[PDB]
Amino acid sequence: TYTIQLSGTSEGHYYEVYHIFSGTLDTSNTLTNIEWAPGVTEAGRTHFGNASDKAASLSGKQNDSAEVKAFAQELNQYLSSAGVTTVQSQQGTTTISGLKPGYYLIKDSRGSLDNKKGHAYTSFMLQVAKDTTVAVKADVPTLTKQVRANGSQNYTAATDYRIGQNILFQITATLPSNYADFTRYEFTIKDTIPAGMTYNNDAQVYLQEGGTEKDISTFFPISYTGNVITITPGDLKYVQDVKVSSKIVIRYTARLNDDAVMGGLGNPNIARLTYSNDPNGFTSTTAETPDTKANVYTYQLKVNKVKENQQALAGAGFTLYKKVNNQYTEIKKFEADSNSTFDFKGLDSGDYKLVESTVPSGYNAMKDIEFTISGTIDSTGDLTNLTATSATASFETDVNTGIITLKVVNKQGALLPNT
Amino acid sequence: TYTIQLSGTSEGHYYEVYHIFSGTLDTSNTLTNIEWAPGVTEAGRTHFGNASDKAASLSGKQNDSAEVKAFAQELNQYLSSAGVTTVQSQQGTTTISGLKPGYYLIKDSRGSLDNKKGHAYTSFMLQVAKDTTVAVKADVPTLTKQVRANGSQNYTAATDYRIGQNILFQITATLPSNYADFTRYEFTIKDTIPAGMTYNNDAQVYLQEGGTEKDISTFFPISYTGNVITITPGDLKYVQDVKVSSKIVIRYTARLNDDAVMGGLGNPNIARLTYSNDPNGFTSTTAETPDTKANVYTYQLKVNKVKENQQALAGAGFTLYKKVNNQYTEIKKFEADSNSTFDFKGLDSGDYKLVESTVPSGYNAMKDIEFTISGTIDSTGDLTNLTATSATASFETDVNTGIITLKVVNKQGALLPNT
Ligand SMILES: [Cl-]
Ligand code: NA
Ligand code: NA
Ligand code: NA
Ligand code: NA
Ligand code: NA
Ligand code: NA
Repeated sequence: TYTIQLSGTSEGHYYEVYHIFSGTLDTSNTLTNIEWAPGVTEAGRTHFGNASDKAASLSGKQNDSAEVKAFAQELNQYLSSAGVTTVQSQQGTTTISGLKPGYYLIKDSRGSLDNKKGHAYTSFMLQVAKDTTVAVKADVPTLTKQVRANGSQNYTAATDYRIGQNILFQITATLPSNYADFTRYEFTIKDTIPAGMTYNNDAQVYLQEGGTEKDISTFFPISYTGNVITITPGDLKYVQDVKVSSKIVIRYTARLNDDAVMGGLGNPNIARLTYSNDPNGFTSTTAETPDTKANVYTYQLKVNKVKENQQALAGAGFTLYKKVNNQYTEIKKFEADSNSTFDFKGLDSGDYKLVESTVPSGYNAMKDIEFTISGTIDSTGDLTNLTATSATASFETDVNTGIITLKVVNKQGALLPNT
Repeated sequence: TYTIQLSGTSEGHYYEVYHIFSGTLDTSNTLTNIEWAPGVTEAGRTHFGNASDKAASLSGKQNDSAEVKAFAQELNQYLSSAGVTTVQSQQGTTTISGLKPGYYLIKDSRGSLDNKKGHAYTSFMLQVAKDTTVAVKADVPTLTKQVRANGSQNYTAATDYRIGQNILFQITATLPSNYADFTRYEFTIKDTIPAGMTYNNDAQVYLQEGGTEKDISTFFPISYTGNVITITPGDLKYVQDVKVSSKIVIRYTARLNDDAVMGGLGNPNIARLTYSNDPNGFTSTTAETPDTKANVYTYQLKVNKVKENQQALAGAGFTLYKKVNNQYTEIKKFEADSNSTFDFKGLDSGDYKLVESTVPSGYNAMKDIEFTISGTIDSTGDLTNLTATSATASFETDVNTGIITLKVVNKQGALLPNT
């Protein structure tokens, strides 16, 4: 008995091995005394005619020959569980022991990958039973979503922006190594925008070959409903320029809006790819890729205006400036009234100046506060830390609310005695 | 030498005591051998004539008579600091020592009260120097502002409401004990509405004579510009029904809006009254009362949807109900998509139910959470504490941000084996 090692497998699959021909494998390594084995039905035997004559017409044909592919495809409709072995797939290499000599058809068990994500059916594989290693004829496309980092031109899992700033997003689809074995290729990217973000209706689709992009947008009508971007050409084979080494790249912009989440779990957009997962014949099963997720955080500065007894002081106004290329630019002003709490929603990492642009009557002007907001965003895309620092002042921060608190204590002017 | 005690005083004043007549006070309470003292100028002495004969025309006249009033008024243009004693006012009773016998005019020092709030100039007082107590002829109006409490129907310095709920406010003006001593009485209430509150343009003005109210709105044209309600009749004497014992009452509603401050210093409104502060002749000076403040706080529930590894779970939706009349009523619903953070803005103290009205695919429904929000607002009107409790769940709260956090951990369903 013989042992096929099936390399490049993942967990998740039940691989079925059908005994097509029995025979004796001689000192020569040809197969002799060939008969139909229990893995083919009587109907199939009758259809294909004499077993040894069929083996003869296949003898010395190439491994990827049209003859072997037609046999494997045409066999499938005549298979029997009378001569089936079934194996559970290991991560890396799947070992199939105890094979009597002869010729086996290997396939994924039908339906065995429905509803499961990131998997694909193998092209039906005809293999002679030797102690051999062969690569499984199965691949899956992949989907990566990233956000262009704050002023870095670099794509990342997550970053921080300010509300109203346009943000560039990128989704990259790779194609499976057996792309050519499909006659039709269903391709649908759905990208869910969070309530905290507004899409700019500007998605474009690019074919990326080695280092060169080509706008293929005209093939992909794009719809936006329910905060869901759908991108699909119906059949990706409509795009004839597409090779197996091609990337499909989607780019669009979105911007944080007033409903943005502060700190915490941020404002995530989640994409998945629905793809043709069965290269065998006239089929229209699909799987989805596992989710791919990008994230944009934003923070809030809460300024509290009080006097030395810590109760509220009305009548202050504040202007906040951000350093944009060493040029403090005004981003938010509050005019003065009864309010003592100033909530600057939608700040990112950067250098800020707070100016008390209106002083309550009877009180000294606060000195300007130059401060720095630093969100820690790891490669996962978790906001793990939020800090605000100033030479001149002291902040509270809570990463989970995204709130930076500054309590501004107002000192009374002097009521000076007169000799 | 004699000591007048001047009762009903506050700190802040410099009372000037002008020696008008010198003479001898006998065992009997009569003044004899009357001469002009140094407190009167030679121009006055000429105008009023013989001192003893002027004293004689005033002899026996009533304490509140027209003749004494007119003398005190016409004296004022002829005063000299050659015969002036000046005394700083104590809280309650101001002692004025070392008075040589005779007749004194007592007044607030000219301009003495112009930068100070909550004070009023006394009627010129003519007084015979005895060892006696006389009440100062000065009072001030008061202005009190309060808010009708959450479902309590009585008024208080501060309470909590939900965003969009109409809130009843009340401003009460008392008039000074010497209201009738004014010929004209400027009366202007300014009420500053915070950014986070919206005025319903429904202020009405009521006269209160004990426990009976009368709509006097028609006399008070009201304006609202800059989030400031201005209520003024120009002259309160135009409202002839208004007596010294009357209360003027302003009532209006406002509601919290989307810009509401959460927890912390809350959403205060500040009112002050501008009033005629000098009963002495043809004058148009005013003082403002000290600021009076009411406050409405509101809170925010933040629900984080996660799975057992504490990473965000997309695709949940939540409905929040408040118990209004032993009747859970829907106040806010979020639909499902990529968001994992549910910010329920604008909640008050009360009984709530959080229902996971949409369950992420492959996770068990959260069981409903009945919970209680309780903001502690003390007699001052400080939000000192904020708590959320449930038999079924645990919350985080921060009184400063007004944020109540619930982390909802989703458990996966069972992927059941099939024989
Ligand atoms: Cl007073
Ligand atoms: Na496979
Ligand atoms: Na595929
Ligand atoms: Na006269
Ligand atoms: Na208010
Ligand atoms: Na108000
Ligand atoms: Na007054």
